[PDB]
Amino acid sequence: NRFTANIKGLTQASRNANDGISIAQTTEGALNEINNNLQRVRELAVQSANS
Amino acid sequence: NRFTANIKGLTQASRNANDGISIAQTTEGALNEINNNLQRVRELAVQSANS
Repeated sequence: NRFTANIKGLTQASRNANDGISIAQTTEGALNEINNNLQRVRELAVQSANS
Repeated sequence: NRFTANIKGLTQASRNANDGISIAQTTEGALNEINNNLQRVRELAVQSANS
């Protein structure tokens, strides 16, 4: 009985962990978009600096 | 990420620098015209000097 419980818990635990990776990837997409927007802002600031 | 930022900044920086050269050339055209006007004035002064 103990082994069955562990096996169930491990698989389910494994099944939830994939979800954590998915959440990280989702955050990364948004973060990547933010970074892209930021790169443009820095370039614009450099252009803006000239007298 | 750092390299991308530098590359963006360098290109944009390079793009603004050409503009500096353009401004120098524009000033030089005006300056050249002023110099041409001045050359005539000096010659006129020399002509004017005679008794």
